[PDB]
Parts: sequence; structure tokens; C-alpha cells
Amino acid sequence: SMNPPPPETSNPNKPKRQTNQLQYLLRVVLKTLWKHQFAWPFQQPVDAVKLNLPDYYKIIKTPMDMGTIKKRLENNYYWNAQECIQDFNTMFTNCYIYNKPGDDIVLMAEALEKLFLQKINELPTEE
Ligand SMILES: Cc1cc(Nc2ccccc2C)n2cnnc2n1
Repeated sequence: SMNPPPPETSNPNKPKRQTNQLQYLLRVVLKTLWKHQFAWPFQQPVDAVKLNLPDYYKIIKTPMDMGTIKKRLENNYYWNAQECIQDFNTMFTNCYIYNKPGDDIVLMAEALEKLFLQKINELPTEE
């Protein structure tokens, strides 16, 4: 029923890159999803105490959220775009696994994921 420590967002010994694909993931992908009217439940780690979800972290072992992704992008945490893309997909998948079809939170994730898929379809060529 307790919250775990958050996912890692800083590690000075992890090698980093600044690339046009990662720039796109922040400037287009993250920004598009973040400003959406369904973003709010996804803008920070799931607070299982606040939301009375005592079994959430019993079930979900790789938590992920856009707050974490935002910090990772803004802090240059990643080596490549696929790392970041995986974080988004983990976020959506966690939601789908924990909840039931047609749940409000699932419909919200589905709408964000539709936008996500469109932007990723348009992922720029590597410079
Ligand atoms: C990503 C996510 C969020 C929530 N609940 C929620 C609702 C409103 C505001 C904040 C939060 C964290 N979830 C509830 N069950 N799975 C969930 N997944």
C-alpha cells in the first residue's frame, strides 16, 4: 500500500546524447501529450496512497509516467530515442494491465496513445 521510490531520472555515470530524435520527443511528443485535457493522471508517478490503490505496486513492477519522462528529457537522461519511446509504451501498458476496458483512465490512456503513435510515425530521420 506504500509508494515505492520513483523511477530514476538522474545518473551522472549513465552516458548521454543530445540528438534531433530526442529533441523531437521533447518538443513534439511530450509537449503534445502534456498539454492534452487527459494528461493530468499521467503527469506524475501513480500515488497509490492518495488514490487508494493499495495493490497497484504489487502488480505494476516497472512504473512509468510523463512526469518522469519529462524529467528524463529535460535532464538529458537518455542515450537514444528508443529508450524514451519505451518509457511511453510502458506507461500506457501499465494502465491497460492494471485497469479494466472502458475504465475512464483506460480511455484517457488510449487517447494519449493515439496521439503518441501519430507523432512516432513522424519521427524525424537521424541526423
Ligand atoms: C496512470 C494511472 C492513473 C490512475 N489514477 C489517477 C487518477 C486521477 C489522477 C491521478 C491518478 C494517478 N490510475 C488508477 N488506476 N490506474 C491508474 N493509472
